[PDB]
Amino acid sequence: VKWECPAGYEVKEGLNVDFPHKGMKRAFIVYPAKNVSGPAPVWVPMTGSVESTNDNLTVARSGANSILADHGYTVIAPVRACANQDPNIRGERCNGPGSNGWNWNPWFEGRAADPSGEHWKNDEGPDSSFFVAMVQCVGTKYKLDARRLFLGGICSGGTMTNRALLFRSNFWAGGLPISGEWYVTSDDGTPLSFDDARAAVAAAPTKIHQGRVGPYPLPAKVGPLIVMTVWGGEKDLWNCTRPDGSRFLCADYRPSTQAGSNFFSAQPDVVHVACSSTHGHMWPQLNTQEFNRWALDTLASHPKGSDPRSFKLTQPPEGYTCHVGPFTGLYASAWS
Repeated sequence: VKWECPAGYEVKEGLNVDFPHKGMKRAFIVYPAKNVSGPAPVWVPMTGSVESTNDNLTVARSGANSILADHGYTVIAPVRACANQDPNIRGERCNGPGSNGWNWNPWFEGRAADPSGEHWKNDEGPDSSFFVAMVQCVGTKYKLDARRLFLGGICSGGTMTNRALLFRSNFWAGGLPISGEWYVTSDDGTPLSFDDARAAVAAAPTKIHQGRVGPYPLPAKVGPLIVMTVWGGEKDLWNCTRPDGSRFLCADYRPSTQAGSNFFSAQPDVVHVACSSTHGHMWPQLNTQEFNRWALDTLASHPKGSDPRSFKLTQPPEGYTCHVGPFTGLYASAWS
């Protein structure tokens, strides 16, 4: 990691706007760590399709992620490009299909199913690179621990966490993709419909599946990481909204959390923790702050470059079941 900012950019505590990156003007909010001397671990929380960044940071039911600063983490929270730097935008002009080859508009988190997405098969996209520039700039003002830079998020922010970990595994120390997509494809990269992607994982639940969330093909080896993937149970599903207001199922997080866990668990320098809860498709609801504390401290216990054999999982809060390895309670096993 290199600490540097766009020339003349003056980072500040709180809201930062007009940060220049790849021709766009971006914004992000900084909450410096409390009760910490020396470099602090970093948490980069990302909202989803409808909650605002302010909701994700300050509303309890949305995770109140800014409270992690009171827990000793410097929180650096990006605003979605579609929100035009307004951290209060919720779903307006954000909650819907993407443009310019992107699948979904909240974040540049997956290539589209049509040929316009081809270019994103091997270019991380402007959000993955923005986050790296953002953290590198904040680190010129606040002391950040370069071995403990973590990002994470819910829904589309979870999908973005997955993309960022696959393209920038030599920067981040790990992440927390909560109910994010994988956009499972065939091995040859062919995009699959929601239905066909869902069936592919059910038919081969322990295999590594390619997906539009990441590089095509997925990398043979990624940098050292700890990744904690969270599934919200039977109701962890998303219904899209048509132009006419009607709703329809368009994402099921059982196959995407399984697929992510298969890929990350197979990686030799990655500790993968699979966590299950029953809250559905939203920020973890049972003992929310206890979960945020447990999850970030778990990630922080595996600083970048740590030996996976040295990792020791502690019990999560009531309402969660977690273990090291791929998910196992989502599909019936072969031997069964």
